[PDB]
Amino acid sequence: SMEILQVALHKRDSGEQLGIKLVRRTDEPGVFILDLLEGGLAAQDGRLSSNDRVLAINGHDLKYGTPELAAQIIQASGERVNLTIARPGKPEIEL
Repeated sequence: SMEILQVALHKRDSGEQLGIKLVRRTDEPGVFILDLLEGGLAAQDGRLSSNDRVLAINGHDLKYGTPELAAQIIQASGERVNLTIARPGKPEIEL
């Protein structure tokens, strides 16, 4: 199963970073969160997580996107950055 959620972050100036490390994978399409940077906007917000898939930013489709396309969108954004995410899998497993 997967959870779909929306997260809105607000830049205090046009050059502020979100504090996210985005990666591609060779074995599946998409853009994924690897980790959040210490003290950044995303970490402060507390909703985004490692292994989340970024489906869209501000209505711009990223399903088959790249980290560089995400960077372009974010760097050119307005103050509000809305991310639509997919979060797969079980959070706890006994094995």
